[PDB]
Amino acid sequence: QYYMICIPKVLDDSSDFWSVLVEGAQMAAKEYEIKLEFMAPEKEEDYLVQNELIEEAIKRKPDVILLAAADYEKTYDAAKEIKDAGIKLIVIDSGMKQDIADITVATDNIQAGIRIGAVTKNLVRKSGKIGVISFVKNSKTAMDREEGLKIGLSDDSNKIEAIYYCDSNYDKAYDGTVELLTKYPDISVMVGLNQYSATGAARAIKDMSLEAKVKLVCIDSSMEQEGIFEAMVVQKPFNIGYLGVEKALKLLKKEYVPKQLDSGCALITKD
Repeated sequence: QYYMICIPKVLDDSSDFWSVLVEGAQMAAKEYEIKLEFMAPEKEEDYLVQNELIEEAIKRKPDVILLAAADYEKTYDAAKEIKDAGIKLIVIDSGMKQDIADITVATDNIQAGIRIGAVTKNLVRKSGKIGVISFVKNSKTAMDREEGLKIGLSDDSNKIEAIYYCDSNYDKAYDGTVELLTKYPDISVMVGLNQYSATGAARAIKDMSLEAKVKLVCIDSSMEQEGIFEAMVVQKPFNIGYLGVEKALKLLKKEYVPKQLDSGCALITKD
């Protein structure tokens, strides 16, 4: 039996992204008779702890490590040792700047923020400014989302008043939302770039009694996730996990696999 170790950014499971990704990879391991362990820090942003867990992963002598890189530049400090241990690397969800993945399975994050940027441009057509709640500034999925966002806003990208980084923590999302809507009464659209961010913004907007003054759009977990959002981009975490496993299989079989697979996402809109 093949031995694979999955290293998400967290195993939260109030998280509907991380929860379903795990289900998809455990369904693939089931379907293919794979031995699969999970190892993850307690927080998304704890790359130092994620690096320790990769080192630990490597000493377990798995055939494959699947890795959602906590940090676009610093994860490599530990993941650079994976190849040379004779282990296959699949990157799932969130890449590195360094080109070491054997395969990457992710959403197109740039196009996700672009489609939510374009919804937001239409909302502030006449007026309004924009507040953003991001998550972990240095993860590649945050970067691609915020870049996308600004691209889809075109000329209107100067309407972003501020960007707050909650580091994937629901109470920081809430606080930073309160701080922004206090400081910029001209914000008529809030953007949350992941579920933590969006959820904390929607509560804060609720507690502030702003729900018919400030609209909320987000990039979100999955087709599971709810209203007084008025648009959301939904990913396919089940497929990210499923495919990461399945196609790790091709590599070990010495068989052709693309170096990048696009997991796909959809925009839903309240009308």
